[PDB]
Amino acid sequence: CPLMVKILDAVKGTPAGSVALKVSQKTADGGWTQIATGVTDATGEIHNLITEQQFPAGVYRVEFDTKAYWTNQGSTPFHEVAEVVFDAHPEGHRHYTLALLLSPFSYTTTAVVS
Amino acid sequence: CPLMVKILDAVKGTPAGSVALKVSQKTADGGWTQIATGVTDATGEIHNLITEQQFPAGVYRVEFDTKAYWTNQGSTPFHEVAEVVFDAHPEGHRHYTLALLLSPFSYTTTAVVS
Amino acid sequence: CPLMVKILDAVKGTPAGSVALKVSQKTADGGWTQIATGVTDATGEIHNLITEQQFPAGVYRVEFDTKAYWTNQGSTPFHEVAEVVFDAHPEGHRHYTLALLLSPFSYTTTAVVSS
Amino acid sequence: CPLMVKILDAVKGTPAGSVALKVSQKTADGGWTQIATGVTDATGEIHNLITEQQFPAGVYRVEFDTKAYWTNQGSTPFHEVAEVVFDAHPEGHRHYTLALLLSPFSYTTTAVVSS
Ligand SMILES: O=C(O)C(F)(F)C(F)(F)C(F)(F)C(F)(F)C(F)(F)C(F)(F)C(F)(F)F
Ligand SMILES: O=C(O)C(F)(F)C(F)(F)C(F)(F)C(F)(F)C(F)(F)C(F)(F)C(F)(F)F
Repeated sequence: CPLMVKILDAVKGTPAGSVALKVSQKTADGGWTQIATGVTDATGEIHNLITEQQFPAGVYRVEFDTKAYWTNQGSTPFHEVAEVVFDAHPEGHRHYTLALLLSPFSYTTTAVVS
Repeated sequence: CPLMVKILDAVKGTPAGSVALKVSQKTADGGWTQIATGVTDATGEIHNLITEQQFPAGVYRVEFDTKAYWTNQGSTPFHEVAEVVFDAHPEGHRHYTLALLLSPFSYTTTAVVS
Repeated sequence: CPLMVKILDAVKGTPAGSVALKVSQKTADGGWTQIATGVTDATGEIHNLITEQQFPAGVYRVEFDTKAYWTNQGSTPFHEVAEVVFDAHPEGHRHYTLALLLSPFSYTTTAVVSS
Repeated sequence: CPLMVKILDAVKGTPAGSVALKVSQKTADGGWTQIATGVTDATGEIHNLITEQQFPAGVYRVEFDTKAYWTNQGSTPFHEVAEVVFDAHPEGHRHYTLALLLSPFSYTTTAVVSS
């Protein structure tokens, strides 16, 4: 699996479970095609989110529904959504992990690329 | 000024100068329309980005062109853009500061709401 | 002032008010001497934390009492304290802003250094 | 394995390998006893840093040598060290992961605590 996520909750010190997300692929005319959806497990991960065949070189957008997460936690969040947008070059079996650390009024995101 | 930004560079320990951004407003039909552009000064700020009259209650998107910033620093960035999306004045009019801390493969966003 | 702090609360989206801190200087023998204490105002800052006379080149430690901040906010925090340790004026005199973004189980710190 | 670390490099998008760190345990007299030292592997982790037997309830300090990490990357860093200080098993045994995201002038640190 070439695309992994890891979401953490900075208030509770746990992974962020049951966060919905959407993966979209940029098209030649600059629009977006949705190619996958998923919900994190209790470890803040989505196993087998997409296949290598579904992940050619191109720009991708991962939309995390953080507002619903915080609302369900009982906190009022600032952000309507958290989007991560990046150009992927998966040649050579290159894999991407998107890490996201959530607080109600902040988030940190980073990427680990191997 | 009801909407302020503050962008810092975590590689250099300075504000991030000359970062381009675009402000869009969510439309009634669920789309977006661009209402302002700007470029940070050497303190990482944009004075008079929009007026209070341009900033009524509703959802806004600020698109920060972090890829161009890092390219112009001679670094290779991960993200195509950094987007911050939020509902403004949902319980009354306030002032918003969007803070953004940039590294080539990571960013931290937070908001200070008056 | 040559050493400024800015503390923000990532749960509430406000500055972190009434955070206590201590500034110390590393001694020739490897110990620490306290040179200042302070408590942030409602903007998350401490005006006139130290003077230039108190800030010769060397290693300094700023200890932020984040555990008491969260305990008073009514949250249960992870860290006992948050410490920022840096060599000041290594290549000549500079001014320093230490920014700190607090959550109960996380913090981010960065520095803005200018000539 | 009750204490794990995970260090990432925010400039390169890789784990931070070969980071030296020290683990100290606070003593009743308010001092610190060093109980372990380690170096991260190429995944930014240290396997078998300490045993459950070495990790009773109490306050611990993990000192990460971030300055040497950046100095060897050829970068110029701000912080002299990054220290993480926390009270362990305050309400019963848990497992602790200390995560650290490094940039030359910033770091973010969070904890994941199991049950
Ligand atoms: O331990 C792991 O392997 C992990 F879960 F991926 C993680 F590194 F801890 C992480 F959560 F991704 C993370 F890096 F810590 C982070 F994403 F939370 C971060 F990098 F943003 C922060 F800054 F918090 F460390
Ligand atoms: O108040 C300011 O003008 C400021 F100093 F620029 C700042 F907003 F505090 C900041 F340092 F930029 C910041 F917000 F703290 C940040 F962006 F750096 C951050 F939020 F990312 C971090 F977490 F580092 F504090």
